[PDB]
Amino acid sequence: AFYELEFGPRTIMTLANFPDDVLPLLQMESLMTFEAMAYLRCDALVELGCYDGRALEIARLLNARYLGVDLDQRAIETLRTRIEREGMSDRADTVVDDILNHTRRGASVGSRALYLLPFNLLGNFREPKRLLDSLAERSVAAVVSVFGDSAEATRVRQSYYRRCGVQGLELHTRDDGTVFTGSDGFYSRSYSRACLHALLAECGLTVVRSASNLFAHCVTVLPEG
Amino acid sequence: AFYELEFGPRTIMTLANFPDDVLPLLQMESLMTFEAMAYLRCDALVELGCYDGRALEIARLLNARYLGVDLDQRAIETLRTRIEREGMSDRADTVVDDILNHTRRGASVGSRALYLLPFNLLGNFREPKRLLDSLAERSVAAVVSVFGDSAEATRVRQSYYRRCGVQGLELHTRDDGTVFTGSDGFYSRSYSRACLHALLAECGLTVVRSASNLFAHCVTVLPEGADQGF
Ligand SMILES: Nc1ncnc2c1ncn2[C@@H]1O[C@H](CSCC[C@H](N)C(=O)O)[C@@H](O)[C@H]1O
Ligand SMILES: Nc1ncnc2c1ncn2[C@@H]1O[C@H](CSCC[C@H](N)C(=O)O)[C@@H](O)[C@H]1O
Repeated sequence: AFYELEFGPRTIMTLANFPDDVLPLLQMESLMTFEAMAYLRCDALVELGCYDGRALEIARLLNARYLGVDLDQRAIETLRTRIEREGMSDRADTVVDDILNHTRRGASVGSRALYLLPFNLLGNFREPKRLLDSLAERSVAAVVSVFGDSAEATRVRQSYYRRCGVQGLELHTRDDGTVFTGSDGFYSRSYSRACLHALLAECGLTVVRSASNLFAHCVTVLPEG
Repeated sequence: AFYELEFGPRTIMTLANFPDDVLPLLQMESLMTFEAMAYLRCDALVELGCYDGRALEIARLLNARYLGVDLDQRAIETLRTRIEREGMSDRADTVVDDILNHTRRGASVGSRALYLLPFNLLGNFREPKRLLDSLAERSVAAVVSVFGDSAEATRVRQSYYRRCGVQGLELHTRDDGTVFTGSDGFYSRSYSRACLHALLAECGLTVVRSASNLFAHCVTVLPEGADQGF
């Protein structure tokens, strides 16, 4: 709903609106994704909500296939021009579509694809089970990066979302995370290590690696079967 | 000189001042450092120009030692608080000193230390051979990240330095790279694949892996005569 707005994806994904304490989250998920690709021998990387290809360099340096899924057409156009200039036109592609449409009805990318859900993508879903169930039913390994329920995490997010200029930004503290809502249909929540592992268990996704810094949690998961 | 100014490191290293085209450079530099440490069995990471510990997460995920060197007091204070809260007080450490001072007269970190020169740090040295010569003693390996001489790179750099707000920003075109100067005492040059490999060869640093995207070049080097054991 929110990311169907003209400058909805831009305002959220532009580095200009990023506090300095966001970078640790982005670095942790990058290294987790990179190593998960190598160990599980994933010849493809499917970044759900790629924007301008935030995980293209991972797929590039492993000489793996890439697919960037996002609703922002302007950001996907940057990624298309980037793929051409880098010379990955043969082993890189982009689609302008809802990530749930791709995961449900889309075609396979390579033989073994890793599905990245970067920068608290799972937090922007009210019923995230629908997305995690489509991954589980796809029989593909996945990486899930979310914000933490620490005091420092919530502070960085509050700053981060205010720079983006989310109309009617309201903080809602819960036991298993902190939820930020906006008048423009903006929804985003953080996760506790326990809640995230519990949610993934409910959707039949086994945790093999689990990294957690001050700001973020990142987990590599395998579908049961 | 420029980074001894109170808000010299702050303006250059604040994410808000980064174009979106810069993140690929940082990502490539991170993945190569992460993999170099693993392959070369480095038990310690020494990030020169760490700011707020920009490579701390690499040392964290490898269970390796960490030392952040930077002139910014406020940025090192953020790193100390982060090291404390993430429970790395026994593994991680920080110093507020000139990287050349540390590299010449500083104590070693662990048995096998990899020295990271991140985000075109080597570019901000008029006489970079001074910095490269000092690495031989205290390190078994090093990662050198640096901007490219490409048209797209110079465009991103011009955009990047303008957002940082460098006083009297001037572009000086060369065959080797592109030099950006400021009236603050700011200096920052890019390198060509050839000129970088040539400079590292002159200082006795052998290139092992060499990655290059549209904007940047990143190389893993070994000092000639250093230990290559486990
Ligand atoms: N249903 C959907 N289909 C496609 N892209 C989506 C999407 N939902 C989100 N995205 C994309 O996901 C990317 C990152 S979402 C970032 C979330 C934010 N950091 C937070 O804390 O909540 C954006 O570029 C956005 O366009
Ligand atoms: N001589 C020195 N001693 C200590 N830190 C230094 C230093 N020179 C630079 N630094 C630190 O190195 C960090 C990165 S410098 C980044 C260079 C910039 N990206 C460019 O393109 O030119 C800064 O935080 C700065 O404080």
